[PDB]
Amino acid sequence: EFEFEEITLERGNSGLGFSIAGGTDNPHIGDDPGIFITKIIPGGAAAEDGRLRVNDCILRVNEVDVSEVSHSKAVEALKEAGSIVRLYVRRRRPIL
Amino acid sequence: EFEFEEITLERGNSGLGFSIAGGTDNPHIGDDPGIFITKIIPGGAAAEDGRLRVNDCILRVNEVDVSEVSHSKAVEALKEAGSIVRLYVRRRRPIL
Amino acid sequence: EFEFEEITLERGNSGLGFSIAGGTDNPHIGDDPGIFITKIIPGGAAAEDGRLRVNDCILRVNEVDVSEVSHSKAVEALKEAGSIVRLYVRRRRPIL
Ligand SMILES: [Cl-]
Ligand SMILES: [Cl-]
Ligand SMILES: [Cl-]
Repeated sequence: EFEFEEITLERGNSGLGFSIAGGTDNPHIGDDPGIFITKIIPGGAAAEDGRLRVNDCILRVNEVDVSEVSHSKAVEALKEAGSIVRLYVRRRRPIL
Repeated sequence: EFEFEEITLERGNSGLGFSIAGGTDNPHIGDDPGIFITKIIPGGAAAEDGRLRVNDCILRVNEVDVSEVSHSKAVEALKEAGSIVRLYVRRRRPIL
Repeated sequence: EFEFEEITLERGNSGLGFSIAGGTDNPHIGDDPGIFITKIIPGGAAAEDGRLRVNDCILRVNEVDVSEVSHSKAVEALKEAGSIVRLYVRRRRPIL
């Protein structure tokens, strides 16, 4: 049902360049408290790397488990991750 | 408020090539248990045909009514539909 | 966390050309009753203007506060706005 991927980004000055929604305090989809990518910004690290996709659920940020955290905590994890940011993500597998 | 469309796809080896979310067991939007297209994969049948759109709600798969089913049942309907897959879909009409 | 923007569209004959979802009667995201842009139609005023983005939350339509209204009321506000339609919108700021 899902595919998983490790994606490490080099933040640089352009920034990670994606928007997120979700968290235990405000689920973005049903009761799923996941941190979801809602938008990817042209020129940002995510866009240049090419692997991250809209709707991807971020499960881990470097060593921080963000599978079940508040939106605030997800933001803090992303902010403190530094210049080298390892994302472990989950996405829906397409119907074939 | 809505537009409806019949779209029949020829699966071939590329596959239908779209992701879905939703169902009675896990509504993708509010209490709407609809089966929604969340992504369309380049090279797939859906993309090549061109008619199916992200956010389209699949109401019927061949002769199977998927208006109110579990996600599992929607998947099973799509899997068993064979090579010729008739989708009856609903989408929001745009504000003009 | 958010960015705000004023966007005024000239409706013309092409129409505003965007789809919306949400409202107090049927929240599109969690308990957020916001009116959200779900799609932007090529050739429409929104697309030609270029500023409006999918996921943008419409807070105001000319002088009508649509921050907390039914979907029906949001539609009525957009319909009665005439040819010159001032939208005040909110969107998520991206992670940098
Ligand atoms: Cl967004
Ligand atoms: Cl998806
Ligand atoms: Cl839509």
